[PDB]
Amino acid sequence: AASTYTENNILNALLRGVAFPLPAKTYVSLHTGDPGVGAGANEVSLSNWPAYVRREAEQGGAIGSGWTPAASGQTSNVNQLTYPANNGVAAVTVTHYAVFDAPTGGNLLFKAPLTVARTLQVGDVFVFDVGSLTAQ
Amino acid sequence: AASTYTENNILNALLRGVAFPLPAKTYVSLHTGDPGVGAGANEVSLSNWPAYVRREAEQGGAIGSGWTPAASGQTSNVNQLTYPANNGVAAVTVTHYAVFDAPTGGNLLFKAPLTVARTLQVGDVFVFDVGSLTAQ
Amino acid sequence: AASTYTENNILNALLRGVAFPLPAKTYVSLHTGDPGVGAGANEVSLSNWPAYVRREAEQGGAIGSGWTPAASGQTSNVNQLTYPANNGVAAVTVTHYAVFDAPTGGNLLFKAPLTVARTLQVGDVFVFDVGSLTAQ
Amino acid sequence: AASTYTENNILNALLRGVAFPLPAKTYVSLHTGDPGVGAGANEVSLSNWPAYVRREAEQGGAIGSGWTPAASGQTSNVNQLTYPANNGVAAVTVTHYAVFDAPTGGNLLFKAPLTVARTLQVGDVFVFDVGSLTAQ
Repeated sequence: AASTYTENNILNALLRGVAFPLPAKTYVSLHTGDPGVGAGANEVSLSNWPAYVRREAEQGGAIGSGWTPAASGQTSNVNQLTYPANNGVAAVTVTHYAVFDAPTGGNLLFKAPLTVARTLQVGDVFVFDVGSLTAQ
Repeated sequence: AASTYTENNILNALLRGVAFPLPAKTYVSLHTGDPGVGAGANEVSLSNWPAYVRREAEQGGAIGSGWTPAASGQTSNVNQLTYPANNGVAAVTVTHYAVFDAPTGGNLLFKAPLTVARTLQVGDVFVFDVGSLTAQ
Repeated sequence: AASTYTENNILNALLRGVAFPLPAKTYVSLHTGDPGVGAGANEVSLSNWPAYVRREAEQGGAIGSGWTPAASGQTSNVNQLTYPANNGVAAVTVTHYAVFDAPTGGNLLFKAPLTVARTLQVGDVFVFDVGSLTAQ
Repeated sequence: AASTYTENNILNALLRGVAFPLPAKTYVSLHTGDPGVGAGANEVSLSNWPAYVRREAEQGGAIGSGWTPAASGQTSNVNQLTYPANNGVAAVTVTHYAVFDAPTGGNLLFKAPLTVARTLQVGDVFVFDVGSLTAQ
């Protein structure tokens, strides 16, 4: 569940030892379908969800406050992410959650499906409970 | 198949944003039993293999020639790795290989079982053919 | 015992004063019989030994570490040299080694008989020990 | 019969890759005793030979006129070298000649015993015929 950008980066850093790009900020995105594995997703929820601003983790913090320190793996959403409510028109379903380095494009850190499929009505806040969004 | 140390570092770099540690040199190791995955390995073969000077990848080069460029995964050990021949005494059986930062200890990057069981007789070189030690 | 090209360069540099070409990389080879002394050899082992990539001294090193600094003559292979294993077919007899500027052709630096003629079986690596290949 | 300086330089140039110091100008000097092959000779004839100014080869040409180009070895001092006549005092026996890059000191490339032992009277120019002083 690692994109070709991040997989290449980690392999090169571990084996080549070349400079590893450091994600200054982390932006979590909601996608109706799974990303390709490439940069971006196929496809982002647009033209039906007018309020689709990517909720940046650790809103108060600058860097590193989004997730718990690594200890035998695992991560947890320390700060709760409250996505903007669906504006209207048609219902939008969320089945995959993806972490993006940039709010717009900017590579795909992790690509992971949701545990349960959720369909958002005309009005839904779709918060993410703390302690989730773990990675191995 | 990833050690906790390297897993902690990659998770920190990807999500938390800590600067990713980068090896000064790459050392390959041969272990009779699979590494403990934590600090150190179980176990380093000494006093059974009289000459076990760990063979560094990219023997003369500074950095960059260890593995083929990472592109949608896959690696290949560019330079043939040939360990000093078994001096004598008792036979050594190997089933795992681990990548170390330092010639002694220095944390553990990878661990993976050998495809086929291989044993070392009285006198043998035990080279690793180019195209092995691949990383995904 | 030294090839004519090396003889020409040594004498010309010592007396006339023209530029002395510097071998960018040093390659060690094997020949079944005595090389001519001229450019090329009679004869290089190929099509009996399918994998015969000529091993470069200081395999990764740029320059200056392939052989120890001279002290009233004599040098030794700093990095242990290992040729690819004999893929198959029949036995090969190696008696003379040559030092090459280029992997293919490109002058003869040294030619020298081995200590004793060595016969390689179906599968053999035929390594060079550290401290061998001494050249006055 | 190549001294340390030239031997170390040629070995480094051929194997290590260090640049070969080129002699901008070549001197011929004569010594009563055989050279030790080390720095300087053992010993230069001085204070017995007041006029011992080392006749440079290629007196007319700037460089490259002293010796014929190398052709599988062999050389010749194309320019005839005529030493000054001995001023006086005692007879000096000339047995060994050496090549110098500098008029005083400045390394010793070649040491060579002379084929016939020559005793120098009160008067002798002690000239070298063309075709003598070969190199190999």
